[PDB]
Amino acid sequence: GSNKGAIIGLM
Repeated sequence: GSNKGAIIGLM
């Protein structure tokens, strides 16, 4: 989806 797994870069 919204690259949530990447959102970690700025949760």
